[PDB]
Amino acid sequence: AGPVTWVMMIACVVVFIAMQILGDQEVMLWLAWPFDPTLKFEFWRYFTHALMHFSLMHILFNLLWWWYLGGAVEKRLGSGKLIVITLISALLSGYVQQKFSGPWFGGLSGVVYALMGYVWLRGERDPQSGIYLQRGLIIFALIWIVAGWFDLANGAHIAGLAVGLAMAFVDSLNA
Ligand SMILES: CCCCCCCCCO[C@@H]1O[C@H](CO)[C@@H](O)[C@H](O)[C@H]1O
Repeated sequence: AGPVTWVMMIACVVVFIAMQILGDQEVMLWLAWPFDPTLKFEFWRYFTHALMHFSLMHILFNLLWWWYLGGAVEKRLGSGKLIVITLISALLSGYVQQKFSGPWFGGLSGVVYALMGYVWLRGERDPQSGIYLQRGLIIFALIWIVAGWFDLANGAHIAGLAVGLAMAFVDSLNA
């Protein structure tokens, strides 16, 4: 797995540990989306919310998905491609989550939705390239989506998905 796939995974584990130790609240105090005018200009906060996870279950699956999809995109398409997908989806989903439900949140699932969308759409319009989303894995990706949609936020997730579909569109549009 590439340097980008790895660094993100390691950081999510590190933050998660910092969260078990000092408690979630303390960590969010520093990494969460600005929750006061006084934090307005602390720029890392527009991205660092994707690094926090609140349950073993979430970071486990988010990282599995990230490891499979992110790794595939970085290897066949390059680190740069994964960095842009992650940056834009993290900002957009973070923004939509923030707008309808407040600054207290976290998770890499917004970015993960960008990846599922991207891998699947490129692999359907530009078969040729090695990046497609396995038939069986489309089924388990759906189950995962379902788990999330029926709370077993959805807006933040569609925004993440929208960034991925948009980018696969643009790409499978070059040639
Ligand atoms: C979707 C994943 C997003 C991850 C984004 C991580 C960005 C971390 C930016 O931190 C910066 O690191 C510098 C290193 O020296 C500090 O000096 C500076 O104060 C701090 O702002």
